[PDB]
Amino acid sequence: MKTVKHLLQEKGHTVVAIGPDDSVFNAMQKMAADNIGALLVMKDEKLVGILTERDFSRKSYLLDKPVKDTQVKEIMTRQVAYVDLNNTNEDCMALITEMRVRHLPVLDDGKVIGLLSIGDLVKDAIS
Amino acid sequence: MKTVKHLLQEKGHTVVAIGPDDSVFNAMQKMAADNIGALLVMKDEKLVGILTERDFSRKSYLLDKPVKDTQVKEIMTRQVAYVDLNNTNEDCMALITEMRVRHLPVLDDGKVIGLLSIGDLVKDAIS
Ligand SMILES: NC(=O)c1ccc[n+]([C@@H]2O[C@H](COP(=O)([O-])OP(=O)(O)OC[C@H]3O[C@@H](n4cnc5c(N)ncnc54)[C@H](O)[C@@H]3O)[C@@H](O)[C@H]2O)c1
Ligand SMILES: NC(=O)c1ccc[n+]([C@@H]2O[C@H](COP(=O)([O-])OP(=O)(O)OC[C@H]3O[C@@H](n4cnc5c(N)ncnc54)[C@H](O)[C@@H]3O)[C@@H](O)[C@H]2O)c1
Ligand SMILES: [Br-]
Ligand SMILES: [Br-]
Ligand SMILES: [Br-]
Ligand SMILES: [Br-]
Ligand SMILES: [Br-]
Ligand SMILES: [Br-]
Ligand SMILES: [Br-]
Ligand SMILES: [Br-]
Ligand SMILES: [Br-]
Ligand SMILES: [Br-]
Ligand SMILES: [Br-]
Ligand SMILES: [Br-]
Ligand SMILES: [Br-]
Ligand SMILES: [Br-]
Ligand SMILES: [Br-]
Ligand SMILES: [Br-]
Ligand SMILES: [Br-]
Ligand SMILES: [Br-]
Ligand SMILES: [Br-]
Ligand SMILES: [Br-]
Ligand SMILES: [Br-]
Repeated sequence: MKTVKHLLQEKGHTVVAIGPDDSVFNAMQKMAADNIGALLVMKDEKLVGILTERDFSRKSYLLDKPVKDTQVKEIMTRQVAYVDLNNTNEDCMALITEMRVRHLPVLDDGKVIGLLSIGDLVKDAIS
Repeated sequence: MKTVKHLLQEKGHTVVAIGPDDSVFNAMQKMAADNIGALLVMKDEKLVGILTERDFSRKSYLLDKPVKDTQVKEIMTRQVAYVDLNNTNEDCMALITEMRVRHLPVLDDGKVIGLLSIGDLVKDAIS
């Protein structure tokens, strides 16, 4: 049994973010640049959503508008499931599997301090 | 250690496919309807590619054409890692982690008989 604190230590404390009013083009370019599949959507230090590859895959082409003309807020997930430092690997795997989400932001006392994904949990398990 | 055959028994042998000449619009509608993130791209028995949410997210908007004018073959992954009934859950995962692919078609004697994803492996791990 491993804590989220320790899972984050293994993985790193990078938080890659974007603003809700930025373009989906810029968002998808940023995911490509970092080879990631999610962005924390931050406004005035508030986590207002998460933008994922699934959000893009499901929503973007259904808008009668190009990606440069769509804002992140239009397609982001607004209800964000997250974990805290005292949650465990068991908790993460259950949330990922049963909620069917690939990313779990990590929140500490009001601050987004990291992100864990399904790939992190797989990597930790096989290491 | 578990066999791929065992894993596929748990998962079931459903294969959701699309043809290479079909439109990306139709492909993404099909992923949405089935709540999946990949389609196997077949020409008769031949696995010619896999179209994934990541293909869509990385490639689609960069093309010099709209999605309804784009064919699956234009953005699908042609180089498709796969497992067979000689493989194990360990092989799966290692390959998922090392190659950064979330889906593995399962073949037996040269025929696509199913698909295993990162979510299937994680679900098996917490079973
Ligand atoms: N070889 C490795 O070290 C390793 C690590 C992670 C994932 N993977 C593989 O890559 C593929 C995709 O991974 P995934 O489904 O986990 O999703 P993903 O592509 O979003 O995750 C990749 C990595 O980026 C991190 N990440 C994603 N969004 C982030 C954000 N906004 N801020 C900070 N970090 C962020 C994750 O924590 C993970 O470490 C899978 O096939 C997986 O198995 C491999
Ligand atoms: N609770 C569950 O039974 C369960 C099972 C699998 C995945 N998940 C979760 O759902 C989310 C998405 O899953 P994922 O990242 O593994 O990718 P995914 O959405 O593509 O996979 C979802 C399911 O569909 C199947 N699938 C995908 N493409 C298929 C195809 N073309 N033909 C036949 N079957 C296909 C997979 O094998 C998997 O069982 C993740 O959060 C994951 O942890 C939950
Ligand atoms: Br770090
Ligand atoms: Br950032
Ligand atoms: Br903004
Ligand atoms: Br907002
Ligand atoms: Br996603
Ligand atoms: Br832009
Ligand atoms: Br939402
Ligand atoms: Br997701
Ligand atoms: Br077995
Ligand atoms: Br089908
Ligand atoms: Br076709
Ligand atoms: Br082809
Ligand atoms: Br056949
Ligand atoms: Br063949
Ligand atoms: Br994918
Ligand atoms: Br991919
Ligand atoms: Br053309
Ligand atoms: Br391309
Ligand atoms: Br390719
Ligand atoms: Br690795
Ligand atoms: Br075989």
